[PDB]
Amino acid sequence: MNIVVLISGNGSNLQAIIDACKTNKIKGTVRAVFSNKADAFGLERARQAGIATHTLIASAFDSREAYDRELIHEIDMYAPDVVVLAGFMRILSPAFVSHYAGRLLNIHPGTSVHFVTDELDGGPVILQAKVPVFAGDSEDDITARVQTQEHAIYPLVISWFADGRLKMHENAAWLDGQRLPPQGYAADE
Amino acid sequence: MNIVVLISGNGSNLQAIIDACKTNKIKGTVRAVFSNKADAFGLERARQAGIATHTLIASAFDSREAYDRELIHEIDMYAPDVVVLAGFMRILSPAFVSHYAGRLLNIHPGTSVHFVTDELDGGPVILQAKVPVFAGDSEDDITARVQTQEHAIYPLVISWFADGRLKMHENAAWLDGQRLPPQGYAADE
Repeated sequence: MNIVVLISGNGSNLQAIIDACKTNKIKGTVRAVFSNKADAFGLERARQAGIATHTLIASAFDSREAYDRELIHEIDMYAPDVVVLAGFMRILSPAFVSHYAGRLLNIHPGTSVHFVTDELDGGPVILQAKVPVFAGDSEDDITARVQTQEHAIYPLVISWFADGRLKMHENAAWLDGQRLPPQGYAADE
Repeated sequence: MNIVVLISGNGSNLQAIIDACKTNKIKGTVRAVFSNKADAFGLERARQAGIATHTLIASAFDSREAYDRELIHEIDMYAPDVVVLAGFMRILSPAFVSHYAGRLLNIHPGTSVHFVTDELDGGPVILQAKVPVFAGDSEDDITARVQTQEHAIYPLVISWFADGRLKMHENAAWLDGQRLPPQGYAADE
């Protein structure tokens, strides 16, 4: 329950998380969407789904500290159990990253989903998904195929988080009771 | 000059103001657009035109005291010279109105725009326009003749304000020094 999702531009990964709560695939509601850009079509998707958005573009702010003091304020209003970055595109800061520790998540390409931390590595990866270099590469495909894996795996890890079976304990990810190791994935032991 | 418009729906009014300031008839700028409602199309108008949306849903707040304290907080970062309500369906507090004093404008469907001075939507009217109903109009045919006056009258009145020509000294709307009559109008006679 209590998912808040940060985003910039178009929102394909967010679509995937609104339909997965909608259909009860993740036990939680996405209680608000934020973007550091107006234009962000992912906003149009949040309002079609009828969820509260908040574009906070900087330049409206005097400093970066000012802006993140504020983004943390409008985010914590919604009492978030998870804060999921899903295309957000802003250089995160020691205070943001520290504020949401163990409830902050991100997705990066090739495609994988990790806990965001201060560790030099970016923080523990939770779930990875490799896509073939296999020949029917109707070039657009390159990314478009990673995208499909993104829409598949981010809802699945957010869902484990909600059901209380993904914890981050001591800069290590922990699925269903035991430690994930550097690349992690499924049925536990 | 720094405008923020508060909305709850289609936003065609938001749009006349965005257009009027774009084509310079208002000497000002729409810094942000706020909303009590998650799905209000006028939010889409604000995104196509580049303006930062912000939407606070009453049910995310526990006390109405809290909603208003938050909505004022978030309007103030934009530092508004005039905050214009355009379709905002919310019952306002004294504290919200007290706070935006003679900077808060409101419009109504017969058309009369006015200074909101009191938590039961009272204040000095600045300008009135009456529309003709003819033999055979439909309720739509009327409502749109009305909509078109709001789009012609609300901007013009924000022009006079964002030009110093309009001010409000003790529940009295004054344009150029002269206290306006209770029906508004703008010149004399």
